[PDB]
Amino acid sequence: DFPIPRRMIATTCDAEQYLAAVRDTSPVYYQRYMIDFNNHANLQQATINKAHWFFSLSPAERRDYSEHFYNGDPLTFAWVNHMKIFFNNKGVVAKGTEVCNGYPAGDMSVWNWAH
Repeated sequence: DFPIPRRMIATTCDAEQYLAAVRDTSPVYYQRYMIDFNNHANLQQATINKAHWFFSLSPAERRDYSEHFYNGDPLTFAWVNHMKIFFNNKGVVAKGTEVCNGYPAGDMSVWNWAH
């Protein structure tokens, strides 16, 4: 479960299905991530790309990335918590991964949030 939770290694969802699931099941964590995201306008495209990349990986690739690559990435150097909503809280991850497969694939509105 360190550093990438097992449920994220295993999920068949895309990034936007997972975010929509978190938006509904852990609203405060969604919003806190989106405030952080909105504080890094510069890094939004890179972050979305990285999310897309990770969700395109197979479980074995994610496990390989988890144990031999993640940590030291450019995006970490620039914004430590760029993937926090995906990797940080096992409870958030568990609730999101439970129901994300029901949500619309590729719905990019989940990356657009304001107060």
